[PDB]
Amino acid sequence: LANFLVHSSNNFGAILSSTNVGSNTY
Amino acid sequence: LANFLVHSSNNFGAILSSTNVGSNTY
Amino acid sequence: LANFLVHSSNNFGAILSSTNVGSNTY
Amino acid sequence: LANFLVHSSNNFGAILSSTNVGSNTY
Amino acid sequence: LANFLVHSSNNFGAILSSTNVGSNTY
Amino acid sequence: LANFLVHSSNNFGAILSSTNVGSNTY
Amino acid sequence: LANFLVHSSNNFGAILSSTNVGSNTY
Amino acid sequence: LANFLVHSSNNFGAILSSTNVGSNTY
Amino acid sequence: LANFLVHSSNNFGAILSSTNVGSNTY
Amino acid sequence: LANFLVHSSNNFGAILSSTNVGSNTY
Amino acid sequence: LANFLVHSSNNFGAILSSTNVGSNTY
Amino acid sequence: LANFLVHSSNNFGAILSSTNVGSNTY
Repeated sequence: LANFLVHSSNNFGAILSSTNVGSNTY
Repeated sequence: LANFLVHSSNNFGAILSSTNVGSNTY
Repeated sequence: LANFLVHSSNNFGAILSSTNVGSNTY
Repeated sequence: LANFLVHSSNNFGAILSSTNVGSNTY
Repeated sequence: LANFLVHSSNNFGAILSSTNVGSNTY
Repeated sequence: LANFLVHSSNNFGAILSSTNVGSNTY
Repeated sequence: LANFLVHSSNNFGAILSSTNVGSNTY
Repeated sequence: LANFLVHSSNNFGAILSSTNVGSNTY
Repeated sequence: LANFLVHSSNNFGAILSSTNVGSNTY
Repeated sequence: LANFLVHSSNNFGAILSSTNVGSNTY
Repeated sequence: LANFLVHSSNNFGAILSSTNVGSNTY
Repeated sequence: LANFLVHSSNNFGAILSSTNVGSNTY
């Protein structure tokens, strides 16, 4: 169980919240 | 169980919150 | 159980909060 | 149980808070 | 049980707070 | 039980606070 | 005379190219 | 005369190229 | 005359190339 | 005449290349 | 005439290449 | 004429290559 809370303002950069069970490339 | 709370403002850099069960490349 | 709290402002550098159960490359 | 609190401002360098149960490369 | 508190400003260098249960390479 | 408090400013060098239960390479 | 050439791909962080003749805040 | 060429890929951190004739705060 | 060439990949930290003729704060 | 070439990969720390003709604070 | 070439990988610490004609504080 | 070549890997400490024509404080 994963819980993500993201409160943001004036955001230019990328914000990434994720769960990668297996293989992933960014 | 993973809990992530991210409070941010005036953000330029990338903020990454994640869980990698297996293999991952950034 | 892992708990992450990140309060930030005026951030240029990358901020990474994560749990790597197995193999991971950054 | 791991608890991470990161309060930062004017940050250029990378800030990494993480738990590596097994093998990890940075 | 590990508790990490990092208060920083004007940071250029990398700040790493982590727990390595097993093998890890930086 | 390990407690880490790091108060820093104008930091260029890497600051590392960590607990290595087993094998670790830096 | 200022010349800026920015070739980028897969960009998450903010890329800023600018000329500040006088006072500026980021 | 200032010339800036920035070729980048897979960029997370902020990349700043700029000329500050007078006073500037980052 | 200042010439800047920056070739980068997999960049998390801030990369700053700049010319400060007068007073500047980072 | 100043020439800067910066080739980098897997960079967390801040990399600064600059020319300060007069007064500067970091 | 100053020439700077910086080839780096896996960098956490700040790398600074600069020319200070007059007064400078780091 | 000053030439600087810095090849580094796995660097935590600050590496500074610079030319100070006049007064400088670190």
